[PDB]
Amino acid sequence: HLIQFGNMIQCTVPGFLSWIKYADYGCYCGAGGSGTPVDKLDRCCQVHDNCYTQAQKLPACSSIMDSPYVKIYSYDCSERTVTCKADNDECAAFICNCDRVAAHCFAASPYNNNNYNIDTTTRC
Ligand SMILES: [Ca+2]
Repeated sequence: HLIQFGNMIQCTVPGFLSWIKYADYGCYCGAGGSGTPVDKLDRCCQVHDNCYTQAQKLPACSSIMDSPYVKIYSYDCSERTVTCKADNDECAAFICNCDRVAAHCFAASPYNNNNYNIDTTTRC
């Protein structure tokens, strides 16, 4: 669930920026995505998008399109590290890993303010 994804971000990069700073960034962090990723962080989002597209195709998710957005999974946070618990079913587990990888990718990427809330219909 997107709400959990938000908490993961709070897990890997504590006390830096609010969730909204990674919700509308570059050509990929935020509704839809197209063009070339403006930077490494944007690149994290591009992969996350694909991951979500893969979840919708994954047989384990029964073709329920909104699965990666609302499906509730089980994860853990400790020492700024996120892990997906084993008590997750196939679909939930895949979605959890999509977010897990993204959260860690964000934390390992520099944040460029000039790429926040940009005009996608010009830079993408
Ligand atoms: Ca997107």
